[PDB]
Amino acid sequence: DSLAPEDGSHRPAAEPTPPGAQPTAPGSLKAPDTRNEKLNSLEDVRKGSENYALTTNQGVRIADDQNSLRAGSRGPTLLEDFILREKITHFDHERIPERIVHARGSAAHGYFQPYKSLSDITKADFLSDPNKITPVFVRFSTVQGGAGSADTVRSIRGFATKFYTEEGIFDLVGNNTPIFFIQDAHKFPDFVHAVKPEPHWAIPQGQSAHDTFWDYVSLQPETLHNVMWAMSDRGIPRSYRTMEGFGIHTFRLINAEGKATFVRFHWKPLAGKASLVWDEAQKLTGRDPDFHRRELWEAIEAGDFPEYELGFQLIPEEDEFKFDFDLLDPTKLIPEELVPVQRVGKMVLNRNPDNFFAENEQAAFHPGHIVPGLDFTNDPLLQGRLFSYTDTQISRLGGPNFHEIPINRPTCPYHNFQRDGMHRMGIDTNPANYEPNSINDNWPRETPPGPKRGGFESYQERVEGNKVRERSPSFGEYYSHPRLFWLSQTPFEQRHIVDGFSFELSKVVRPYIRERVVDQLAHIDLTLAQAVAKNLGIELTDDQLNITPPPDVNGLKKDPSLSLYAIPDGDVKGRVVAILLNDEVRSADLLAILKALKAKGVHAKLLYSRMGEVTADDGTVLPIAATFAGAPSLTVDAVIVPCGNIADIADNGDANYYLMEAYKHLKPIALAGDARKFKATIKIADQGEEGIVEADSADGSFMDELLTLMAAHRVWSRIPKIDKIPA
Amino acid sequence: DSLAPEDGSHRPAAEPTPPGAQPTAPGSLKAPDTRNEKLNSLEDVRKGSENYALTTNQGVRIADDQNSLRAGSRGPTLLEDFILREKITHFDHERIPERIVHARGSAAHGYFQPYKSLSDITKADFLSDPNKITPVFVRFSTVQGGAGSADTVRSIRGFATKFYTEEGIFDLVGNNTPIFFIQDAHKFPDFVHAVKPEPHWAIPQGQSAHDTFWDYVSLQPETLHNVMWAMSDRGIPRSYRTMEGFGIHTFRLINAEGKATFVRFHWKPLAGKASLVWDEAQKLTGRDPDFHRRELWEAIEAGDFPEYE
Amino acid sequence: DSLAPEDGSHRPAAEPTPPGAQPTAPGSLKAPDTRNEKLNSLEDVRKGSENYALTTNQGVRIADDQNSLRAGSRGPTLLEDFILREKITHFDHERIPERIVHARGSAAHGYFQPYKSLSDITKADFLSDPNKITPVFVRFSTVQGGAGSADTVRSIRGFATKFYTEEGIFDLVGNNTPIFFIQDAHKFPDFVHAVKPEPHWAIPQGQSAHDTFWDYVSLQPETLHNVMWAMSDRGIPRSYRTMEGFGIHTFRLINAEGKATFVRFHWKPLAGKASLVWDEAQKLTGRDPDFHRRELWEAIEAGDFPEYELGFQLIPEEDEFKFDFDLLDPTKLIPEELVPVQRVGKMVLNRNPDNFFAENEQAAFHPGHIVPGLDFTNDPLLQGRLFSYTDTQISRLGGPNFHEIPINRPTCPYHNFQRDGMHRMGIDTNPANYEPNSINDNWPRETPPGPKRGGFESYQERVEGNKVRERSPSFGEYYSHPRLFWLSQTPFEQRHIVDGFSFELSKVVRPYIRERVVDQLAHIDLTLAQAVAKNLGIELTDDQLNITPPPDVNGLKKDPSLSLYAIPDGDVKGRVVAILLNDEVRSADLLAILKALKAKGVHAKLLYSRMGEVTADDGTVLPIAATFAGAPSLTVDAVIVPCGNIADIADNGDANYYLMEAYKHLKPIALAGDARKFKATIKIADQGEEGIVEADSADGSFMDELLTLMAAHRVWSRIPKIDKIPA
Amino acid sequence: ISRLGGPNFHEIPINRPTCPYHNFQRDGMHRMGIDTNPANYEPNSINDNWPRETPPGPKRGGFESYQERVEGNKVRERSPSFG
Ligand code: HEM
Ligand code: HEM
Ligand code: HEM
Repeated sequence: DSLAPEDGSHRPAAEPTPPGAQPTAPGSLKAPDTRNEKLNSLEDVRKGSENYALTTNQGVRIADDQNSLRAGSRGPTLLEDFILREKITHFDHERIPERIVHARGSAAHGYFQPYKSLSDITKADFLSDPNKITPVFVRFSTVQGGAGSADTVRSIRGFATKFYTEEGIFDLVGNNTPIFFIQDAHKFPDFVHAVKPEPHWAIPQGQSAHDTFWDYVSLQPETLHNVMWAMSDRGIPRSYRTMEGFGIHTFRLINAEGKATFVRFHWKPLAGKASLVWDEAQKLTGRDPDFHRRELWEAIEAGDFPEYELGFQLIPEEDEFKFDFDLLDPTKLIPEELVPVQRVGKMVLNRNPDNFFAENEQAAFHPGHIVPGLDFTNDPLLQGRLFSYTDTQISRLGGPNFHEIPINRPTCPYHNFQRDGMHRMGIDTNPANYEPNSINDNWPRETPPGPKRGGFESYQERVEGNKVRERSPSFGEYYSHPRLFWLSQTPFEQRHIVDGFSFELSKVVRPYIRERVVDQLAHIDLTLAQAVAKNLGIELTDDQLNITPPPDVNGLKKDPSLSLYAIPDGDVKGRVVAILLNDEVRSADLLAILKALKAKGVHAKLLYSRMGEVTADDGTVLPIAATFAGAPSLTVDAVIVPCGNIADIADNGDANYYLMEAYKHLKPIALAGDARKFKATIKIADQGEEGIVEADSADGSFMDELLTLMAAHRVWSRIPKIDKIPA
Repeated sequence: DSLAPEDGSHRPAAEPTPPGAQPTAPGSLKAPDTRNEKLNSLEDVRKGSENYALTTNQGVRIADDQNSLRAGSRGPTLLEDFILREKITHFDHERIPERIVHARGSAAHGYFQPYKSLSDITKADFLSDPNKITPVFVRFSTVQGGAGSADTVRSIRGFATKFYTEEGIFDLVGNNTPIFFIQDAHKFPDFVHAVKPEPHWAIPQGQSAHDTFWDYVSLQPETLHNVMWAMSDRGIPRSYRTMEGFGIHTFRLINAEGKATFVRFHWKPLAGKASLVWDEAQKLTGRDPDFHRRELWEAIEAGDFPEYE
Repeated sequence: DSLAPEDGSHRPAAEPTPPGAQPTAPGSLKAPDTRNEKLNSLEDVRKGSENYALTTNQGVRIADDQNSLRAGSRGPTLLEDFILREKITHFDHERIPERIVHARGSAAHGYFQPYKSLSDITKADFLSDPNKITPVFVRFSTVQGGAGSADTVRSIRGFATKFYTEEGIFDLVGNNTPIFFIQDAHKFPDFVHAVKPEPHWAIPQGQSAHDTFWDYVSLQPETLHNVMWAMSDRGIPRSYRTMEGFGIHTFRLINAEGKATFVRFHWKPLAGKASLVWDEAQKLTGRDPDFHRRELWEAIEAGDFPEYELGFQLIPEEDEFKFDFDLLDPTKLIPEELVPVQRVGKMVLNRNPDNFFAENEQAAFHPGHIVPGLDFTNDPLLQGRLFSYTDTQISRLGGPNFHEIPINRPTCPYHNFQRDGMHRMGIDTNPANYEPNSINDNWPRETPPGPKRGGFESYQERVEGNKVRERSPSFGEYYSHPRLFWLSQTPFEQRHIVDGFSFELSKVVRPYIRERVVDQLAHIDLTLAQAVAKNLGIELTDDQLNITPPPDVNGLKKDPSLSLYAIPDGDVKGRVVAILLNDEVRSADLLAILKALKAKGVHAKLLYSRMGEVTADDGTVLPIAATFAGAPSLTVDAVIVPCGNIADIADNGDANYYLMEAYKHLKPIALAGDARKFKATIKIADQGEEGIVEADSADGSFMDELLTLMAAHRVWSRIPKIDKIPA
Repeated sequence: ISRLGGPNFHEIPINRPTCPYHNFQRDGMHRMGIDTNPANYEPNSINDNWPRETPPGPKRGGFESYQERVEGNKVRERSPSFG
C-alpha cells in the first residue's frame, strides 16, 4: 500500500495550531510532549498502529480484510470464518449503557496545583504544598440529553473533576450553577423523569420545554432557584471554558488537629464568564450539535488551555446556624457578599484524550470518592448521591472492577482483600484474601488516622434524633434565593430570563401548567411574573398582584457575583472572528486585520461563497476555510468585512444573512471601506451605531475598536434594535 | 390529589384529534378501541395506575415518597431505608446499550393484509389469504446517530417491520433506498466506523460530512451508488410516511411445489414521495430534533395513518 | 497487627517440597524463578501485599476495617459509609457465569518445545524449530458438573491447551478420549441437556447415572463409542497426569508449498496411564472432592511436573476415503495400528497460577483459535464448535474484550480496527478506525500469506453439493468402534466396563430404558451384553442372542493402544504411599522405607490415630501428617506398615479398615515384622499372596518388591479375592 | 442486579408479588411491565398524582419506620457490650 498523499498532508503537525488549521488528532499524537503522572501511567495500555500488521485479537495476521470466506466466489458464507465472526462480534458488542444523566459530555486531561499549603484547614495531601502537582481528568456535560444529543441546549451543565492524588482519587462532581433543583435524593428519579423525554413517545430530546418538567416545577417550589438559573443565560454557556463550576453541597475540610470547617467548592473561569443568546444556541444545536465538544478540543489543540481557579467559601463550625437559610439545603446558595470565595489553586486542561470511548465514555466520577482531609455533611441530596454513583457503575461499566479501567485507576497504591468480579485484571498474590490473617502477617494493614498518609476516619459529628422520613422545616423557604438571583441580574440578563420562561411555557401544551408556573413567579417578583404572563397572554389576578415579596437574604438585595455580566471579566484570547472575503480583497485591510487578531490571540476563519481560494488586489492568494452557509455566524464571536470588490458579495443573500444573523445575536461587526454598503442590510444610520465598527480602511484604530467590543462579548445596547430585523 | 385541574383539561380526549389540539398520550389510552391480535396479547403486561396505591416493587405501600429516612430531620440518611435504595437502584439501572446502528428510531403498531392469495409463488402463511390479517410493529430510523440524535439529518433511513404471522415472526428489515453502501458484510464495521463519530473526539454526531467517511468512500467506489442516494433529497425525507422502503437484497419465495422465485421487497408510500430541502432539514435538527418521531406519533393520533403497499 | 508466628512457619519455603510438607501457595511465591514469556508478561498485573497499607479501590487508606460507620456504637449504619459499601459491593459482584460445560477444571502454566522442525508439513511457527519455546496454559476438567462439583466422578475429561505463539494464540481444545458422543453440533444442547441434571429438580450433579442420559444414548447409537470409553476405567483417571489427551477432530496442517495433510492431535502422558477403580473414585468424591485439583497443584509444587508428548496421526489428502469410517466423523477413532502417532514435541507444566479466579476461572479457550499452518475440516461437530466458543464468552466474560483479560492475552503483537466494547483496556491512538484508510496510510495493514509471518488464508478445499440438513450416509455406522474398543481391553478392564454400565443402568428408574441400552450393547458384543443384562436381572431374547456382531475396523480385531494397561507403562515418581505408624516404630524399618521411596521420587504420608508426634524405638521424633480416618487409603497408591508396638494399633478399627479398603481397591500393601498380624484382617494365607509384601523387616528386597508392585499400579490378580470381603 | 441481570428481577415469575404493585420506576434491562401511566414522576397533575402515597394506619396503610431515638457520634466502633 500507500494511500496517504505523498505530500504528507493527511497528518496534522504535532505543534499547537489554531482552530481549523489542521485536522484534529488523538492527544498523544497531537501533543506527545504534554505529560503528567496520569498520562504517563496510561502508556502501558496505549496502542500504536503504524508499521504493524492487521491481526485478529488473538494475534493472527489477516491476509484479506475485504471478504468473507465463502464456498465459491458467489457462494454462501461459511461458519468456519472465524476472522469475520470475531470482527463482527466485537463490532456487535461495542456499545455500553450511557450515563443515566449527563450522558452527553466532553472531557480533557490537565493538572492542578495549589497556590499555598492549606494544612491549617485540611490535611488533604493534594492541598498540602504549592509544588504538589495533581493530574486531573475533567468531564463537562449537559444533564437531560442522550450521548448523541446536542451541546448548546438550554441546560444545567455538569463539571466533574477527577483528582489523582497520592492518597486516593478525589472526584469533585459539580455543576455550573451553585444549587440543585431538589432537596432530597429521594426525589431524584421523579425530577429526572420529569425533565427527560416523556415516556409514551420519548420526546423531547435534551429539552426542559415540555409539560412534565413544568408540571413538576409548578408542584415543587424548591426547584425554582435552579430553574431561575437555567432560564437565565447561565443555561446556554458560550463554552465550557467560560462558565463557573460549583460543588453545590456544603462539605467539610478536616485539618490535622481534627477541626472541621464547612466548605463549598467553586471553579472560577480564568477566561471569564460568557454565554450565547437563546436564538443562537438553538440554531447552533442544528448547525453544530458538537459545538462545545469541538470548541474544547480545538482550544486545547491551539494552546488556549481552559484554566479555572479552585475557590473555597469557608464557614466555621460555630457559624452553622448564622444564616437565614440552612447550609445543608442544596437549593440555597451562599452569597459571596456574605462569605467570600478564597482563591486556592489553578487547574489547567492541556491535553485531549486519545480515544473518546476508552477515556471519556468509560470514566467514572463519584462525589463519594473523598480523601483524608475532606468529609461529608448531612445534606440530604448529597447523602443519597453517595449510594447511586457506586450502584449505577456496576451495570454501566459491567462489574465491580471499573476502577481497573485505565482512565479510572488511581496513580497511588491500592491494596485490599477484595477479589474476583467480572473482568478482573489484577492478579493478587497475597496468600490471604481476608483480615485479620496470620498467613501473610495481616498485610495489607489498616493505618490509624493521622496528619499525613493516615487511614480515613469520619469526623465524629453528633447525631441526635428519631428515625424519620421528614423534610427539615429549615428547608421550607423557596423564593428568597430566586429573588436574590433575579435582582442581581443586569436588565438585559433579566429580559433573557423572562424570554427563557416565556419560550419554555409556550411549549407546555396544558395551559393550567403555565398558569401555575406564573403563580410561582408572582411569589418571587411581580415584574418577572407580569412580563412572563404578558408573553403567555395571561392576566395576573388581584391576589397575585398583592403577593408580598420574599425577604432579602441576610440583608442582601442583590449580589453582583450572581450576574454573568454586571462586573466586566471578558477575555478575547481564543475567541474567533469570521472574515467575509470577496474576489479582490484590499490586501492591506487583511494584513492589518490579521496582525491585530494574532496579537490578541484571536483566531480567524476566511469565508467565501465557494471553497478553494481567492486572490487579493496585490495578488495574495487567500485560502478559504468554509462558505458563508457552511460556517454560519453562530460559530464565531464577531464578523469583519474588509474592502475590495464588494460588488462580488453585495448581492450574495448568504453574505447579507451572515451579517443580519450576527447583528441579531448582538455580535461585533466591523466594516472597512466599501464593506460599509452592508450597513443598509442591517439598517444602520449614516452616523453609525455603537456596536458597529466602520472606517474608510482597516487601520489600528478600527481593530482596537473591534477588539474592545469583543472583550465586552456582546453589544447589549443593540437589544432594542433587533426587533426590526427579519432574521 | 386535588392536583389535576377541576375542568379536566389535563387529560387528552380519547379520540382522533389533529396535531397540537391535545397533549399526546400512550396509545392504549389515546385509542382504546384500536386493536389487533398483537396488541391484545400485550394486555397481560400492561400496567395501569389510576386509583392504585404507590408501592415498592415488592408491593409494600409507601407513606412518604418525598423523603429519605434519616436520624433526625437534619440528620444522616440511614442504610436501612430500603424504599429509597430500591427507588434509586432501579433509576440507576434504567439504561441499556443503544443499538450499534439505527439507534435513533420511532415505531408504531399496525396491521398488514395481502390483496390476494400468493400461494402460486409462496407458501408463506401470512400471504396465503386476503382475509388473513397480520399484526405488525414497525420502527423507522436513521443510521449513524445515537438514540439522542436528531431526526432530520441527511441519512439513509431504516424501515423495519415485524410481522406476527401464525407460522412465526417474519422481520422485513429494510432501508429507504434500494441498495446498500457495501458489498460484503466483512466490511460493515469499516464502513460504519467511517460514517460514525471519529474515534479521538467523537464528532460529528449523526452526520456523514467529515473526513473518515469521504476517505472511505473515495477508496471504495462500490459505495458511490448509495452515496448518490444519500446526497439526494432521498437523504432528507419530509416524513416517515413519504419515503419508499426496500429490503434491498434478493431473497427467495418458495411455493408448495418447492419452486423458487427471486424476489426484491418494496414498500410504497400511499401518501406519495416527499422530502425537505437541505437548509430546512438542517435547521429543523436544531428547532425540533424529534420532528419525524413527533410527526409519525401525531399523524396516528390524528387518524392520518401512515399507509404502505 | 503482626499476627504471624515469630518462627516464620506461616510461610512455605520457596523451593520444591513434597505434598503435605508445607502450606501450598500462589505460584509466583512458591517458585519465583520458574519463568516463561507469558509468565513474565503478566507481571504488569500481579499485585503484592506485604508491607502495603490496606486501602479502598480508589487508593484511600482504611483505618478501621472491623466496623461499619454508625450513629452511636449501637446505632444504625449510615449510608455515607462508602468504605463499607465499596467493600460489600465488590463482594456482592464477585461471581461470573460458570462455563456451560467443563465448569469444573484445574489449570497450570508450562511450556512446549518441538523435537524437530515440522516445516515440511506445516508452516505453523511454533512447530518450525526445536529451540523455539512456546509458553502454554492448560486446564483439565470434567464435563457435566458445576464448578463446585467433585473431581473424581465418572466422566470424559477436558484437556485444553493455550499456546502463546509468535503468530497468534493457538488453542488445542481436546478431551481424554479420542472420539466424542455425537456427530453434528446441532445436537450438542440435546446431548448436554440429557447428561446434565434433570430440569425439574436439578439432580444428579456431575453424573451420567440417570434416566435422561441413558434415554438419549438408547435413542442415539452414535453415542455408544464414547459411552464405552466413559464406562471403562478411562472415565475415572487417577490423575490429570496419567491420562491421554486427544483433539478428536481431523484438522489440516498446511505447509509453505500449500499442501494440506490431515491430522489428529494426541497427547501422551509421560507418567503413564493409570485410573482408579469405581468404588474408590466414588468414595473419593466424598472424602476429597478436590483430589485431582490438589494432586495437580502439589505435583507441580513438588517438582513432579506433568509432562506430555504431543503426537500427530498424519493422513495424506489422497487417503481420505481409504478407511471403513469417515475421517470427518468425530465418533470414530483412527486406530494407531493403522496410523501411528508421530512424536512431535514435549509439554511440561511447571508452575501453578497465583489466583485461581483470575487465571483459571477467566481463561477462555477456543478450538477456532488456529494460526497460519493449521486449518479446519468439514467435521460437522467441529464446524458448530467454531461458532459456540466465541458466542459463550461474550456473556461468561462480560463482553468482546475478553482477550484483554491478562491470562488470555497474546504475547505477540495484535493490532486491528476493532474498538470499544465493555471493559475496553486498550487505548487506541490510530487516527483511523477503518480500512482502507489514507489518514494513517492504511495501517495496520493486511499481510499476504507466505512461508513465515504471513497472513491467514484458508486452504482452498473444493466445495460441492446442495444446501442440505443431512447426515452423511458414511457416518451411519455405530457399533464397530465400540466393539473394537471392547476387544482391545484386558479381561479385568472388560469387567470394569461391565460394572460401569451395570451400576449406571441401576440408577435409571424406568426399566425400559435399561432394556433398550442392553439391546444396543447386544449389537456390539454378546458377552458384554449378557454380563450387563445379568447384573440387571434382564434376559436377552433369542433374537438378541443372534444379532450379528459388527465388522472389524479395517481388518483389526483389536488394538492394544486402546487399553490403559495391556501394555505396561507404569511410572512411580510422584505416587504416594501411606505409612501406618504405631507408638514405638522400629526406626530401622522406617529409615529403609523412607529412603527407598525418596530414591524413586515416591512420596509418603505418616499416619496415626491422632495428630502430633510419636517417638520411634530409638527416640526419633516422628511428625504425623494425618489420622487413619483423615487421610483415607483412597488418597494413596500403596500402604506400608512397619514393625514396632503393633498392639498399639492392632485393634484400631480405622487401622484395620484402612487395610481392608486399600486391599479391596487393588493397592499394594507391605507388612513388616509384627505388622504381619494384619494379614488376618485381609484374610492372607500364611504362605502369602502376590500383591502383599511381607518380611521380618523392611530391609533387603522388601522395598524393591513393593516398588515393583507400585510400577504395575494395582494388583489385578486380586480381583476374584476381593469379590467377597466386607468393605 | 448482576446475579439476575438488572433491576427488573421482581418481574421474574417466582419473584413477583401476588398483590398489587404500582410506582413510577421505569425501564431497566428486560422490562416486562408496560406502563400506561402518562406520568413517570410525582408529584404530577397529568395523572392526578396516581399512584398515590398512603398514610400509615392499622391495616392496608403505607410503611412508616418505627421512630427509634438515635443518639451518638458518627463512629466506626464495636459496642463494648458485644465484647
Ligand atoms: C448537587 C446535585 C448533583 C450534582 C452537582 C450532580 C452532578 C453530576 C455530574 C457532573 C454527573 C456526570 C459525571 C460524568 O461526567 O461522568 C452526574 C452523573 C450522575 N449523577 Fe449526579 N448530580 C447531582 C445529583 C444527583 C443525585 C441526587 C443523584 C441520585 C441520588 C445523582 C446520580 C447520578 C448518577 C447515577 C449519575 C451517572 C454516573 C455514572 O454513570 O457514572 N446525581 N451527576
Ligand atoms: C442491506 C443492508 C442493511 C440494511 C437494509 C439494514 C437495516 C437495518 C435496520 C433497519 C436496522 C434497525 C432495526 C430497528 O429498527 O431496530 C438495523 C440494525 C442493525 N444492523 Fe442492519 N442493515 C443492513 C446491513 C447490516 C449489516 C451488513 C450488518 C452486520 C453484518 C448489520 C448489523 C446491524 C445490527 C447489529 C443492528 C442492530 C440490531 C439490534 O441491536 O437489534 N446491518 N439494520
Ligand atoms: C470434539 C468435541 C469437543 C471437545 C473435545 C470439547 C472440549 C471442551 C473443553 C476441554 C472445554 C473446556 C475448556 C476450558 O477448560 O475452559 C470445552 C468447553 C466448552 N465447549 Fe467444547 N468440546 C467439544 C464439543 C463441543 C461442542 C459441539 C460445542 C457446541 C457447539 C461445545 C461448546 C462448548 C462451550 C460453549 C464451552 C465453554 C467454553 C467457555 O465458556 O469458554 N463443545 N469443550
